[PDB]
Amino acid sequence: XKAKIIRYFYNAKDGLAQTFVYGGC
Amino acid sequence: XKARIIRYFYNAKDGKAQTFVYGGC
Ligand SMILES: *C(=O)CNC(=O)/C=N/OCC(=O)NCC(*)=O
Repeated sequence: XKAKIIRYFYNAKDGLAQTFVYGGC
Repeated sequence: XKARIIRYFYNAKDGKAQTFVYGGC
């Protein structure tokens, strides 16, 4: 692995989810 | 550096995902 770490705060509501990810495996 | 962040924005059909690209390093 995944050439992209993960950093979000979820947010379903119609299927939403602020996904602010940062580079990095 | 603290740049290069794949700032994503999982957005439901209500809109259309999103990503603010502006990494400098
Ligand atoms: C319209 O095209 C809706 N698009 C999406 O919902 C797509 N976003 O997916 C972003 C994703 O999978 N990011 C993975 C890394 O965190």
